[PDB]
Amino acid sequence: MFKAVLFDLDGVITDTAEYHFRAWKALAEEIGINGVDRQFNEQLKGVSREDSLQKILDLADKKVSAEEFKELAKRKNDNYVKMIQDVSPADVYPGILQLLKDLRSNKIKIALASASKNGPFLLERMNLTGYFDAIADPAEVAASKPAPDIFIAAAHAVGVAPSESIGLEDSQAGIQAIKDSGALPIGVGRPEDLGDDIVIVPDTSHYTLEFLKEVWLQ
Ligand SMILES: O=P(O)(O)OC[C@H]1O[C@@H](O)[C@H](O)[C@@H](O)[C@@H]1O
Ligand SMILES: [Mg+2]
Ligand SMILES: [Mg+2]
Repeated sequence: MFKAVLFDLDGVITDTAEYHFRAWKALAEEIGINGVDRQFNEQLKGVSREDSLQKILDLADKKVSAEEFKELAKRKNDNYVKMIQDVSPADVYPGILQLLKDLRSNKIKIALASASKNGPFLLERMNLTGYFDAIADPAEVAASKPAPDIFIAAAHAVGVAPSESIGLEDSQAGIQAIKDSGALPIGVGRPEDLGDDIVIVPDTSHYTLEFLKEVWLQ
């Protein structure tokens, strides 16, 4: 049986992937880049704040000063932080709270593997911090998603091998990070976006301990 579950946050625990998208789009448009639509944004999910800005700039072949780059990333984060102030426990995605209770029941470790620096604030907003055995700090890993390091670190933090862990993720970058860590990915979203080669569910109600069950056993 698997011994840990490694959770992405944005788009898995709650609908904050939508907020990051709206904030990145607004920022891109402020600098004249209009190509951040939902399809492009699939490239930004699970990517770090600086990496995301760089992808947006690269899409446009745009160069900015180092001072401007720093201000832009800060500008987007300040906007996103305002956007998330009223997130509450009512915003937890369906299935998630029960999954956390069911896992703790069954002595299965729970770790956060979010690229977001705002993750601990969000778990507090949703009254979920007490479910987590560890939160992997994304500032502490040398490489961000799609590198596997955050997932490896999360598994480590709870004393469980990545090979004995399931990783939940809504993004292309994150699914790749889970594959490369040795953990078993179960994505949430559209196969059109996330692939036909792993188990993908349409929404988080599917993330039951029974199903993780089911998938692990094969
Ligand atoms: O800017 P933050 O909060 O540190 O978030 C970094 C990243 O966190 C990830 O969880 C999101 O999928 C990305 O969209 C986001 O860019
Ligand atoms: Mg995500
Ligand atoms: Mg605690």
